[PDB]
Amino acid sequence: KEMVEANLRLVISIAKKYTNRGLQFLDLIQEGNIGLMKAVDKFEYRRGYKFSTYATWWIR
DNA sequence: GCCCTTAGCCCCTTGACAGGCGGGAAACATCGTGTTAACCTTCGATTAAGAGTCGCTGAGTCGCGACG
Repeated sequence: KEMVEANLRLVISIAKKYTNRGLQFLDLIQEGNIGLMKAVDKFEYRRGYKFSTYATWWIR
């Protein structure tokens, strides 16, 4: 939950390019939150430990 | 004029298909999942150039009195 709340701003930033695609902005954010929470379930110490890229891929 | 004999129509029995809904068996196009990890961790409209009224809130002005 801490990692999600400390990254939700990421989802907010990614949900700006999909605006006006059949879903509201907050709806898109709270839908991408599902993928974000699904990303933390599979997040190990692999190469490139930056969670930015992984989070943006899963929100997309 | 009535009875007998024979012909035509109606009805019954079988049947050789024809294919025809439909489940099965199969070959093939969906629909919900995952999974990848090289860089940005606040996006954006939209009234607001007429008009009669409902529902709430928060400032400045006064009484009643006590303690010197």
